[PDB]
Amino acid sequence: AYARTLDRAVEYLLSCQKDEGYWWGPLLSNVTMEAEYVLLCHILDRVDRDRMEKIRRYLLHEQREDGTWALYPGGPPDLDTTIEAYVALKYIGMSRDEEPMQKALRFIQSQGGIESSRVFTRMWLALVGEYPWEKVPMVPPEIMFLGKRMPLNIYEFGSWARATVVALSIVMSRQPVFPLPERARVPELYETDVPPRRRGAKGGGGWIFDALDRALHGYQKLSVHPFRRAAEIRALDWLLERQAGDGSWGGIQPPWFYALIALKILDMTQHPAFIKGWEGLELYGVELDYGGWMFQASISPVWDTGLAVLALRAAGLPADHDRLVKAGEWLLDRQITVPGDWAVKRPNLKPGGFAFQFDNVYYPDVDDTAVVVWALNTLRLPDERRRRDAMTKGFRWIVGMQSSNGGWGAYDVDNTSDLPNHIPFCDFGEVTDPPSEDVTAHVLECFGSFGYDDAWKVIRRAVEYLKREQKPDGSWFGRWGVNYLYGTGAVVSALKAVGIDTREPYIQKALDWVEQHQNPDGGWGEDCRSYEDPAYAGKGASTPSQTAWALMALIAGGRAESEAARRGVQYLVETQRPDGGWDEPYYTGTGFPGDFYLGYTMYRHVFPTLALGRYKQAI
Amino acid sequence: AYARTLDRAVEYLLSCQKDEGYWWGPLLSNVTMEAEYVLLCHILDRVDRDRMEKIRRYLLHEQREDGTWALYPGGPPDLDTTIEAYVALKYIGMSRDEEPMQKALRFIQSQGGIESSRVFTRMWLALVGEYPWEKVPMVPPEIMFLGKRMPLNIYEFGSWARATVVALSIVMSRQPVFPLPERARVPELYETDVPPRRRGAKGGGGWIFDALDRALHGYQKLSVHPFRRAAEIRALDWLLERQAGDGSWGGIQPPWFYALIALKILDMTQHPAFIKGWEGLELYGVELDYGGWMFQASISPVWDTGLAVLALRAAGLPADHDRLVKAGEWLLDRQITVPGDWAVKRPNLKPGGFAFQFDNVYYPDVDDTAVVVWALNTLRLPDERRRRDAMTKGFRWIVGMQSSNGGWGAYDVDNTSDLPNHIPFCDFGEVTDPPSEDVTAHVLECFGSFGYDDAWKVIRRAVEYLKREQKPDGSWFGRWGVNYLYGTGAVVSALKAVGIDTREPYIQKALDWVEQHQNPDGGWGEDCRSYEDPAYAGKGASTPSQTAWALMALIAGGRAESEAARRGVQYLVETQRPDGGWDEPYYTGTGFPGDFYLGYTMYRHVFPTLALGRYKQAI
Ligand SMILES: C=CCN(C[C@H]1C[C@@H]1COc1ccc(C(=O)c2ccc(Br)cc2)cc1)C1CC1
Ligand SMILES: C=CCN(C[C@H]1C[C@@H]1COc1ccc(C(=O)c2ccc(Br)cc2)cc1)C1CC1
Ligand SMILES: CCCCCCCCOCCOCCOCCOCCO
Ligand SMILES: CCCCCCCCOCCOCCOCCOCCO
Repeated sequence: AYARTLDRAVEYLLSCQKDEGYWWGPLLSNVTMEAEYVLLCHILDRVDRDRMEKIRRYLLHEQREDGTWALYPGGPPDLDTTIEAYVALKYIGMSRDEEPMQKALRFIQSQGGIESSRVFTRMWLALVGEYPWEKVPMVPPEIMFLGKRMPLNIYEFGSWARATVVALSIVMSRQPVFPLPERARVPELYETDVPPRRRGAKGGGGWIFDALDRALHGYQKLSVHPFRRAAEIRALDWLLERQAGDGSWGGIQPPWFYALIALKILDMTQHPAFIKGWEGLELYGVELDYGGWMFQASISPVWDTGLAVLALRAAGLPADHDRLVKAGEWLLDRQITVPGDWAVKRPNLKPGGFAFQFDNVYYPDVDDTAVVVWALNTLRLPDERRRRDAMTKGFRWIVGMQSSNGGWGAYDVDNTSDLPNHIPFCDFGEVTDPPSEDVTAHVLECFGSFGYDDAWKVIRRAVEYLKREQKPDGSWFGRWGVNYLYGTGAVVSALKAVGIDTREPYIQKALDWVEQHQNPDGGWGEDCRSYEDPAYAGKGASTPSQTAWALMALIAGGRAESEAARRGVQYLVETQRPDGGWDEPYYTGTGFPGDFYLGYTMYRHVFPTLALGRYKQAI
Repeated sequence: AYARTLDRAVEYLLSCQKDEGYWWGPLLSNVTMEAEYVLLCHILDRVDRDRMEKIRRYLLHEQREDGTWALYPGGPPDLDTTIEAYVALKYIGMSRDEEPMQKALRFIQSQGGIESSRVFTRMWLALVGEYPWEKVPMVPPEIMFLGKRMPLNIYEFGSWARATVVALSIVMSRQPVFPLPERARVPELYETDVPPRRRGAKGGGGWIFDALDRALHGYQKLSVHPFRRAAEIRALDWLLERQAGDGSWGGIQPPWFYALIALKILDMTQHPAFIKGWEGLELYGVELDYGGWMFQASISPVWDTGLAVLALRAAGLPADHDRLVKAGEWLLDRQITVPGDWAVKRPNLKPGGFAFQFDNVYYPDVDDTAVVVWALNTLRLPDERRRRDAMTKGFRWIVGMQSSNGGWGAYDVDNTSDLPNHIPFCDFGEVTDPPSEDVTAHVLECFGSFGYDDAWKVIRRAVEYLKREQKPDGSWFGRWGVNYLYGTGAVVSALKAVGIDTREPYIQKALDWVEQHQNPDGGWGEDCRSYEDPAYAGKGASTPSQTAWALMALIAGGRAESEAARRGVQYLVETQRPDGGWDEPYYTGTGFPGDFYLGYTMYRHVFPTLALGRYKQAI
């Protein structure tokens, strides 16, 4: 039955593999990436008419009937995302009259206008002079002076926020303005009667910070700020030191863009770092067949390769398959062997983790490291020495990264300060990197592949963490994947792997929860709205990936020979395309709960294959 | 008569011009460049068999009958240069037996062996483990803490020395050792009875520094050096900030190589600065027609283009010659507009100088700036706006650079501290950048082209400087060119240009001195020995360049219609080749008096053309 499904899925995956031996699906987000790029180009005075065109096609193509843009496909209109697209288009050439611009304008106005947008949006506009800098939360270069153990020092922030802060402190220090031509001025963004509904700091704003901001904005106005020249250089140097190999910073869009703007402010356009930073951009861009062009928020080569391998193995291919070896070798060359920012909390920990993108040595993450090390543990490579060695280095690094509560974060250890969540500036997504259930799960499943069971203290401290986090309905939150189906699947699968008993109550309470959300069509689906409204937990159109996740939770919990189980397998079998792949018009990936969503192009092919491979194992 | 000579010279130069519109002759030095490169490759574990080959042919080809190598062609054997070439060859494959190895070895031993070599040589060997680090003058990272105005702070050193110091402080801080394979160990460098004759600090060693060093080497042996981590990062950052656009550092061999070694020490081989730094090297290499390969100590594109233009103009071509325009435009795009290290002494001075090499924004020099601004002042470019503007910016930058004594230095203002000349480490070439007669001359000649005569206070302060520097026999030292003929020619030519009276006594006392050295063959020549032994001042085989220099001094001083004058013109007319150029088997360029000499490939063609162009003007 499914065998033909599985067989076609395999050969399909194998066809996507690149020559070098890795997999790499494009990462999907939203138009703010491309829109901000257009503005970045204006700032850097490097506008390519041809590119602007491909960018306009993409922007329009993404706009919906109502004239808005959302974070995820089929999501509510987003003000920020729409404002930035509006300005972007207007700059490229669209007149405020044209149908598309008209519809957008309405929605923006009906929302309170520009005054209701997140800090970033108002800041970008501030950069081109369409909004007063005085009204933008201030972040001073001086933050660079705070010591390792002090409130708000830059190591209290999550890796992704950190670099962005450092880069912006230089920008906000000089508060530069790169004027748009009259043709693109967007005053109309203010023309609204609706009361401005401003978003506040992620965790509530204490009058202290509010005060501190006003203070900083006044200090900004002074004629002489002592030790600021130093403060700036401290930031610039912090940047120059960490620049990624591909010319980016952290391998993510934000800091990268701001870092380039910072170097531009400092007349360093003829510096190696800026040049490399600029041309490195092209690697993230993507030519769309319909004439458009998009920019990836980040890239997932290592991640894709890691899961690809685990899926093809669980699916059947030999641990020494010559095609899976191309991958295994490639992964060994990726391992990071130098201290990253994580070392600030673990100076005696030996390097050995892996990153998400291609070349990002200073920021490996526990998730990639766990999946990559685990994947390697399922292969038989020519040089058994390097495989044995690589796994051990990574394995040890993972252990040494375990946080206090017994779970694992992504990039740091105990990055749990609650302090930064109240600053005015921080009103978008996560700003700290605390332990999460999904990462912790992947780690346990990784250790489980080696054997290490509930006997080892590390495993127990973690399982304790998971048990305490389990939700009332027996489900588990999904931090980096949408959502409860993603988390529950991860945990149950992991717990099964570390020896724990699948018969326990909490495991059953979970398994039941999964069967209880199986859509009519046999599959499972969870809409990104489940982060905003609990009524959507486990609800949503069925997707290949999410179906596969709920399916793994069941297979793992013993209910592989169930109705719900066989039903779900049927779904994947029927919905499969002729080439062997699957389709998935919805996002199943999470960047920041309720704020930033991602589309993992490979998920739709890899997880169904993995789930089917594990089902075939159950018989 | 000469018209045919000049006509041929012109078409020849015009044929050497590159497409972009600039001239660029290879810069010649000595085998330490290539020899050190071989070792650099060993350190960085990046050895290319094919390249080592081309390097061996070059090394051998340069060795002389006696089996030694010199700084300049036809110079005495040099111990340092010979020791490094010896080790280099041995590493590439030569056995200590072979003829070349045998002769070299002897000369080395008859000199006291490895213990008589300069610091650098013993350091390089120290780097590969063929010499104890303990015996190498120590330079600590901590030097990074000294403030702007303090003894031995890094801004008291000359630009070329500064970067080298910073880079090495990181190296010497870790004192790394990259072992050579047994096959290449060079113990035989010690096997000598001759007493080791060690070279001391450029200006004499006070027992203080001698003690201080011993102190540092002791402090080096301790188990904990507080704030050293910080000292290092201060150096690393200092470097990262200043890296040149081509990936070099200063556009010179030394710091560039050491900076790469430093980054290697700090596990930063995957960092952008290193990559760019490594691949930028190829631009300086040169394929030799006989199968060899040499590395340029530095490159002179701007410099060559600058003189090339001035010569072709003084020769006759129109100020709007479409070919000289390609050059004029090219030169405008080179002007530096950002603060360099010079700004540390002139914060309110607006950028506008030019550099020697292609892309080196942080280190413009008064010499290039003067010759380039002057050369532009002799052209008629399409955009008379940018020409007018550029000249102004450069002009002003020159003025603001003028030192205290009224003369100009190369890279800095009043870089005259006598302190650094006594440190143990500093036993090779110049370490400070004080004002010099030749640069000062070129500056005055520049201003002169505009008009600014002896009326202007600036000019006078300088002329006073020159008058006070003139030597007893009426000659002027040659800092960046060999030698008294170089300086005297410069000065007298300049003085003539700033209105001064050529009839004055000191001018005549100079003019006579010139005539008094005209070799029998009608030309002039000065051997590089004139820096070591005063018996050679104005003495040496005749060369096209030096002949043209003495010839300019005469033409400038009114004695254009003289015997010596017409005699010299004859020389150039005859010695000229059929293609139009000239030959010059001798070095007429100076890096560091008595320590480092250079061969300016274009000098032989450009100066004779310029001299003949100015002679044609005298009639
Ligand atoms: C499934 C695997 C999970 N791994 C992949 C992770 C790397 C992907 C998240 O990547 C991004 C990309 C862009 C942003 C921002 O826009 C942003 C917006 C605002 C600020 Br302030 C900063 C950045 C954010 C994150 C991680 C656990 C290891
Ligand atoms: C005629 C024009 C005059 N200009 C040409 C200048 C650029 C040429 C000198 O360039 C070099 C090249 C190599 C070295 C060292 O090897 C060195 C050895 C030991 C140490 Br310590 C440091 C460097 C040094 C200098 C200057 C006045 C503007
Ligand atoms: C530059 C001094 C070399 C000593 C520093 C190496 C050890 C520092 O521990 C790591 C601290 O966390 C920051 C890491 O990001 C690395 C880039 O900085 C460059 C290498 O020092
Ligand atoms: C990064 C703070 C901005 C202050 C820089 C203004 C320039 C101050 O003059 C310092 C002169 O030293 C030469 C430095 O240029 C090299 C790169 O440093 C980066 C920005 O100047």
